[PDB]
Amino acid sequence: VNSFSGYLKLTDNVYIKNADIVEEAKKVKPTVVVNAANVYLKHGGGVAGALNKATNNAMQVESDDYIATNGPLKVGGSCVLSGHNLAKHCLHVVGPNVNKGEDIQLLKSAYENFNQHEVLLAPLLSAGIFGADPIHSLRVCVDTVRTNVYLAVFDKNLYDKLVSSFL
Ligand SMILES: Cc1ccccc1C[C@H](CO)Nc1ncnc2[nH]ccc12
Repeated sequence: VNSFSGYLKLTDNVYIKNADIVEEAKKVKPTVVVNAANVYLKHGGGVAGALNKATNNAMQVESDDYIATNGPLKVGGSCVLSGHNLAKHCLHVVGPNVNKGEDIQLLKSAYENFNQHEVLLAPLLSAGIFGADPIHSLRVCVDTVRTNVYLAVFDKNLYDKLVSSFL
């Protein structure tokens, strides 16, 4: 039993809700919140910009030190950093950005990072400003993640379509 509330159950391990991931994180304080990161950990817009803003830019300061030490992530890769005031940890995961020409096949690799954590709050990877079809992102999620994932989806019109079209 966990404190996630109001989710629809898609599968044995995947749950989905129309919600602002920032507001959800502040309520649940999950062990792991997933960020929709880029390889530079430059948290400008979308989920990343919103999470970082909610940390008063502390996420960005920490991320800049991470990059200065380790260099960029890989597309499909991830790193674990602090969750600041939002969660214990933030798993920064880089899905492919279709608007940068990156290989959508990398989306499965991106979701595989979730399997290293027993429970996560997360957005749909590569959706939104990363340019991929969110229906496809949900499918890859369900077919790749085996741990317990609570998906937030901020956009209301997007949520209803994802539920109604789910196979
Ligand atoms: C995946 C992605 C990345 C970048 C931009 C937009 C999206 C699409 C999703 C679904 O709507 N966005 C969000 N999902 C949950 N919590 C959110 N909080 C603020 C935005 C937001």
